[PDB]
Amino acid sequence: PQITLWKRPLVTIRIGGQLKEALLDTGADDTVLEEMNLPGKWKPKMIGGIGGFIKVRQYDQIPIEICGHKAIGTVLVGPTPVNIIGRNLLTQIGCTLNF
Amino acid sequence: PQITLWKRPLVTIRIGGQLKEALLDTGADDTVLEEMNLPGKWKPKMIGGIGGFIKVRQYDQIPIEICGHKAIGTVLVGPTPVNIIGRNLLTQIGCTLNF
Ligand SMILES: Cc1c(O)cccc1C(=O)N[C@@H](CSc1ccccc1)[C@H](O)CN1C[C@H]2CCCC[C@H]2C[C@H]1C(=O)NC(C)(C)C
Repeated sequence: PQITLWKRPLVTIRIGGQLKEALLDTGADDTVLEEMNLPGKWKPKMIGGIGGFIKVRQYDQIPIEICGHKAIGTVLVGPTPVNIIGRNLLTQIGCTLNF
Repeated sequence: PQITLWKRPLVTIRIGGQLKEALLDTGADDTVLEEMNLPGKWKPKMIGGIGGFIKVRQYDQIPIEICGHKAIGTVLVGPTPVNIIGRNLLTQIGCTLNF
């Protein structure tokens, strides 16, 4: 599909077969999800945005479907107010910016 | 153009007759530029991101040419690691997400 930017580009994602609303974010290098108790090993990480750094848990090779398109890769979990789909997964679904 | 996301979507902007690199950021509502002088009145504002809130200066009605496309709108100036072109100006240049 084509998504305009009049509003926040929010789409449904599926992770663990669970559905969430998430922001398609070309300005994020990484995918960052709201606190969730995901199974498996993880590694501590820090990521910086506007305002400073937050601590996140890095989970690798996690399947996640974005607007019906399958993806698998690294997902960071931490205290974000919004689920963020970053470039690592946006490339996997063939997402582009066009003007 | 069509821009893929294997690298950060950085483009050259021209603002106040000066060239800068800025990030095309669909996850940002607002446009936020690194410390710089812009003419005209500004007002103090606060904006929030992943790491928390920052203080910015809000300049309204500011011409910016983004990768050859003209916008005139609100530009926030403050402590950011990267120049960010947000949805307020991405919409003006006809930018969409596509997959
Ligand atoms: C989440 C993330 C990563 O995993 C890796 C790199 C950057 C980011 C990141 O937070 N990037 C942001 C741009 S600000 C930015 C800061 C530093 C470097 C590059 C960009 C997001 O694209 C936009 N970001 C998306 C989103 C992040 C969660 C909080 C709510 C919004 C806040 C919004 C944002 O910050 N908007 C402003 C108007 C304040 C600019």
